[PDB]
Amino acid sequence: KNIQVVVRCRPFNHSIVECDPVRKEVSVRTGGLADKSSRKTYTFDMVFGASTKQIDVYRSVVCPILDEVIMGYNCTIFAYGQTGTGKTFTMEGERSPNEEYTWEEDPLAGIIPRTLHQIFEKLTDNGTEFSVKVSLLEIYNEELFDLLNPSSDVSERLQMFDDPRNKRGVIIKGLEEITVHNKDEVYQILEKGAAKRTTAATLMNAYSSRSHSVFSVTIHMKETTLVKIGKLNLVDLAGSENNINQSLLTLGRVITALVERTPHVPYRESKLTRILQDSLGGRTRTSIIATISPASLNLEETLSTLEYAHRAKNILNKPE
Amino acid sequence: KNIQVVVRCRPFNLAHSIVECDPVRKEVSVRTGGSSRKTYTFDMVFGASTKQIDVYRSVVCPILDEVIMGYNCTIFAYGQTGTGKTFTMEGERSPNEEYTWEEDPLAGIIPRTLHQIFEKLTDNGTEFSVKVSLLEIYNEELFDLLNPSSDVSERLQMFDDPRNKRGVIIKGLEEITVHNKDEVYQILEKGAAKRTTAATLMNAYSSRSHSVFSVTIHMKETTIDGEELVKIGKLNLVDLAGSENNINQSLLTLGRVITALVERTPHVPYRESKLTRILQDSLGGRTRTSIIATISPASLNLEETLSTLEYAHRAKNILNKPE
Ligand SMILES: CON(C)C(=O)N1N=C(c2cc(F)ccc2F)S[C@@]1(CCCN)c1ccccc1
Ligand SMILES: CON(C)C(=O)N1N=C(c2cc(F)ccc2F)S[C@@]1(CCCN)c1ccccc1
Ligand SMILES: Nc1ncnc2c1ncn2[C@@H]1O[C@H](COP(=O)(O)OP(=O)(O)O)[C@@H](O)[C@H]1O
Ligand SMILES: Nc1ncnc2c1ncn2[C@@H]1O[C@H](COP(=O)(O)OP(=O)(O)O)[C@@H](O)[C@H]1O
Ligand SMILES: [Mg+2]
Ligand SMILES: [Mg+2]
Repeated sequence: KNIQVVVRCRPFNHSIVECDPVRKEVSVRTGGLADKSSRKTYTFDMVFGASTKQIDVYRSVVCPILDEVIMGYNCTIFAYGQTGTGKTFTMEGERSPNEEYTWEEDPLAGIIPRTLHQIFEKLTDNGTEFSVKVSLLEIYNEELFDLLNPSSDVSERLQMFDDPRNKRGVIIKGLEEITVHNKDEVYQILEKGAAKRTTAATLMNAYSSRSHSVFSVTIHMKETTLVKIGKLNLVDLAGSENNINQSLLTLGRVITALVERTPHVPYRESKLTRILQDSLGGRTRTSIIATISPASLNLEETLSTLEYAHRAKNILNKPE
Repeated sequence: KNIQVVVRCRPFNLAHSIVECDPVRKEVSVRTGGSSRKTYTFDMVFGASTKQIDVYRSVVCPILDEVIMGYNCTIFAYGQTGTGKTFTMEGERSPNEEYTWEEDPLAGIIPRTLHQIFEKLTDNGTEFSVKVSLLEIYNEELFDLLNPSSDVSERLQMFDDPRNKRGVIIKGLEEITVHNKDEVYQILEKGAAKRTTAATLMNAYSSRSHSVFSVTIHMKETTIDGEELVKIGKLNLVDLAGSENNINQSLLTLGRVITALVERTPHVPYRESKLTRILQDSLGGRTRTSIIATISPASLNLEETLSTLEYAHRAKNILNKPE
């Protein structure tokens, strides 16, 4: 199964970006001043334009993937793109101003909170007893951080090792798995993460745009007609305008090596590609959401992102 | 009137305690050893079990009563990073969305203050407007953290006000109007969000910056005889930078000023930094001033807790002459 690549465009806070969902097409005014007429076009698996509310993203991109998680496959969603184009928005979201909605209902919620709420809804009183545990593992300067561990300072780095059993596997020493016992335990658990993020931003320069975040949901399920185990990793990558950059560089070379069928794929050259090894060229169903800004001020980065997302279409995975 | 100096001690985390606070004796005492200790006396002393409403009732309500009479006032939060300065002046949310913002027991001074201004001034005769500014000092550069237009990183300039002489004018600093109690939280949300950018753009912004949150209240009384009496009250809520920290110039200049004021030297170095120049009248001037020292109960912070208590204790001897 080829990696699916979705493009989403944010609204202005004179677009050079035109989206055609039905044609699955993105169009860019490249010539600006002299050449009003030239455009670049790329085709992707799906295309969402600037009026795409969150529920459109959740219904089309996530629900299908999460259903597959509920079967007991692995799945990953990456958000890729230039800083300020909506990666954190898409994977996490925001709160409607002035305490208008509860977190379960807020139309501005994104993938992570929308998922943890519906994991419980999809699986309650339908036979299956199940456990939900989450991890927030984050990479900065090729150093590993736990951002939901409650008895640790964020600044305590983790260690990573080869898993002897697996060969793509890594073991992270002391990565905390927090259990989510019910739907109304989520937001509380997300708030503890929110606060260490703030501490992390205080400890590390440009932490929010220079760090990679892997938010992982593990579901053990019991339905004797049978035990399934599905894992969904929610990856907020660092802005694609970037040791400080090593994971972002190596994600690049892995994707290249994979599609040009190059011999030695360098998963081991960076912690991000070691953790997410099975997501690039493995037994994981992987989706990439490329995010882009509609303003001519960002022409070169928008084009950089589209070229990157498009060359990633050709990676074959084998969800097993 | 001597400046009021209170010490508040935070509780531990989920991650030995060398701090014993005695409210009734208003004494905080710290184990220098472990047969050893140092003791200080303060105007008030709050222990790790002190709820926020106790801080607000004890420390702020008089201050605010005085603001409404038409005086200026400042409340400083001093202490080393991780002891509760931002806890004290802004607060936190009770977990799991349990209370609305107006009712949350974990709200701190600023949100509680903006709530009760409207409460205290409902139907009491006085007509009034509330405007707020969030001005911040970082690396001796000025920042507006509530201007809805303009990016955070757009720096402001400051000048001597020719009219006043302690005065400065800050060019392009925005005053946002709070028309009622239910416009507050929303306005703070814009603040909360520009803060997140600021931390992204500037190294350790949350601990190396000074934050001046100012509420000005224009008041109009009209007597039994028709005449209008106009009072103007201003409250500055100052979250100072961590006392363990050019990048340090305001924090360093505050120290020299406080020293200079308490050993009564003629030359106070107000204009050696933007913080002491902005807040010039709060140190040795006609402003009623309170300092809240924050300290940690852990032996691991022994050296800084002392440095803080010693710092706070010397500010007791600053005399102000309000209005
Ligand atoms: C109010 O405080 N909190 C905790 C939040 O607002 N959120 N929790 C999130 C979150 C935090 C993390 F640390 C890690 C991964 C995450 F998904 S998502 C987010 C949005 C904030 C992100 N900018 C949210 C939750 C629920 C509904 C709508 C938005
Ligand atoms: C995102 O939600 N918001 C906006 C908040 O939670 N708060 N607004 C704060 C705030 C932000 C500023 F930029 C400046 C001065 C301030 F006081 S106070 C605080 C929480 C403190 C840390 N933010 C709060 C509000 C209401 C009840 C209880 C606590
Ligand atoms: N699809 C969208 N709809 C509304 N606002 C958006 C959208 N995408 C991004 N934004 C806004 O743009 C700003 C940048 O979003 P952010 O998620 O921080 O980008 P990134 O994570 O790539 O740095 C935020 O204020 C966010 O509200
Ligand atoms: N009085 C208090 N009660 C409860 N928690 C506190 C208190 N003071 C500090 N904390 C906690 O300690 C940490 C440091 O708080 P903070 O105000 O950010 O410190 P500072 O701004 O002085 O560096 C936060 O987790 C906060 O919740
Ligand atoms: Mg982001
Ligand atoms: Mg702080």
